[PDB]
Amino acid sequence: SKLPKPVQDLIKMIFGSGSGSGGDPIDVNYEKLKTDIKVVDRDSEEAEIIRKYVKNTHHNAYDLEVIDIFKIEREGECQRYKPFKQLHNRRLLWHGSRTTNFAGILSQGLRIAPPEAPVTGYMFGKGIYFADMVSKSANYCHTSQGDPIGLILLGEVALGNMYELKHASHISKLPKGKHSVKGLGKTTPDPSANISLDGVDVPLGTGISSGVNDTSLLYNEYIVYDIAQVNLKYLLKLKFNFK
Ligand SMILES: O=C(c1cc(Cc2n[nH]c(=O)c3ccccc23)ccc1F)N1CCN(C(=O)C2CC2)CC1
Repeated sequence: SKLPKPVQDLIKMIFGSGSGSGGDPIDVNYEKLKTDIKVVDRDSEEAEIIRKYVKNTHHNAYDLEVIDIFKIEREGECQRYKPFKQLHNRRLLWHGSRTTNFAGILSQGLRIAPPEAPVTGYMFGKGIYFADMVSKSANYCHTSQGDPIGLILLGEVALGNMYELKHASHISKLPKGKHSVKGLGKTTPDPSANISLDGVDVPLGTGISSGVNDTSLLYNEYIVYDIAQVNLKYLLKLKFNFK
């Protein structure tokens, strides 16, 4: 395998041996992801922006520490995103998931739960859910004290005109001219620190009080209902440091 070590370690992490796992070399599993993966240089400004994003948008439970930052390009996704690439309000947002899902997530992308599934466990319907604060997303890694390494995505999400809710709707259907849902949290990143890569907003202000009174959520949530509104950009490998 010519692939860089961090990339090889990641491949190992999300496929894992044992059973029908004594088999399949690194490069074959990599090609299986239908994804280009490059290591973001630790010294890059890209890396600095991302570490600031992690550091600032994070209390109690565990301590997050970045180990590796990967730039990812899933086959065909950028071309799929073109419909929404010139739609106002695009943000770089977090998506955590458990490691065992990342093989599927990288090869198939993030997907909309099938229409037949029941509506419980979908606070804002069957969509793709993001956060503007890593701590929120990082709980969905379900990482343990025993294996305290986790994977979180950063995706460019084309939110457009948001539909702003303080409570669960449980439906996947938006009013006319709304393209996404913003779950309104108590805490929000400080807008005076938000910067703009590309024309994509990176909300890396330190968490402050949002002023929103009557609400269930500690943190904002963002939900889109069309896979073409998501363009995955980075994958972070994170050390969780517990108590
Ligand atoms: O985004 C979600 C999702 C995530 C969650 C949990 C969650 N997980 N991760 C987060 O970063 C996050 C942030 C804010 C709010 C919720 C989350 C709940 C309901 C959901 F439908 N997906 C459902 C599971 N996904 C799939 O691709 C499966 C195949 C259908 C990815 C898309």
